[PDB]
Amino acid sequence: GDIAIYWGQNGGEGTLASTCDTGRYAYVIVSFVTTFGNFRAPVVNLAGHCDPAAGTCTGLSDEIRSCQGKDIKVLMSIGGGAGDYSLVSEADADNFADYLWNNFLGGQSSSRPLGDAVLDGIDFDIELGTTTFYDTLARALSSRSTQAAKVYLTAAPQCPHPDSHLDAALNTGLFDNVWIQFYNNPLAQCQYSSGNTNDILSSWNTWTSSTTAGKIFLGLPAAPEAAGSGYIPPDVLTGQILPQIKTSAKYGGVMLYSKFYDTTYSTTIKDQV
Ligand SMILES: [Cl-]
Ligand SMILES: [Cl-]
Ligand SMILES: [Mg+2]
Ligand SMILES: [Mg+2]
Ligand SMILES: [Mg+2]
Ligand SMILES: [Mg+2]
Ligand SMILES: [Mg+2]
Repeated sequence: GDIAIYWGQNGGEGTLASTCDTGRYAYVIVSFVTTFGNFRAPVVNLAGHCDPAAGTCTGLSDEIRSCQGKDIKVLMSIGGGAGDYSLVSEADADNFADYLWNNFLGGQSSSRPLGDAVLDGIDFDIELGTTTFYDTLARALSSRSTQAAKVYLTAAPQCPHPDSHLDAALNTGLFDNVWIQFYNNPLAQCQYSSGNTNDILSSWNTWTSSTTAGKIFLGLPAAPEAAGSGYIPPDVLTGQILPQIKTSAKYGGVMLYSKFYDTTYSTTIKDQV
């Protein structure tokens, strides 16, 4: 299996190039386009790494390419838990799809936030706001795919199933990878807690058997401080959870939030994923 990791929200986490150079990750998820909708100019935030609006992130394209030359997929994530977004109409979804196509993917723009590199796809991390028109958005982005240049689509729903914000989008059948967040939902009977692997194992079965995507990933916090709840000590993960979930036909690997908190976690579990 593969490890996917979020990057971009903590300037202390190392450069994107360094993250890829570790050799531990097959996907790096750049985060986030934090605000969007109602035809307004989106805001891109990468903490202290660089300032997209200032034009100082254009140097990131050499880092994106360094990742890609190592067969690592680099995705741009929309949303996140701290942002402010919603789509107001199908036309609004078309507007935002065009923005993403032209500014991050194989389209063209004179103000690409991260430079001339072509991101491998878009990660839907829709955690708040209204639930409407994300199916519209997914379909619009997928239609920009070419046989020469694939637009990957990935999604990060919360573990309660179905996910309120992403179910309609996921039901389009257009998503390649889904990394479910088995964290921050402590009362929902779907994530790990001390002495309880029953809920997460049951939720994993529900997700794998009810989703159209071809690859499903177990999304976890990389350290106790990376989330409010749900962190799994690595020996519990590798001893009690990975061997069972890896029997699923659609097991893709593990997703981690986030690079800042992953000083030892992926290193410890690498050969069991
Ligand atoms: Cl505006
Ligand atoms: Cl909850
Ligand atoms: Mg800067
Ligand atoms: Mg359903
Ligand atoms: Mg939440
Ligand atoms: Mg028991
Ligand atoms: Mg299964």
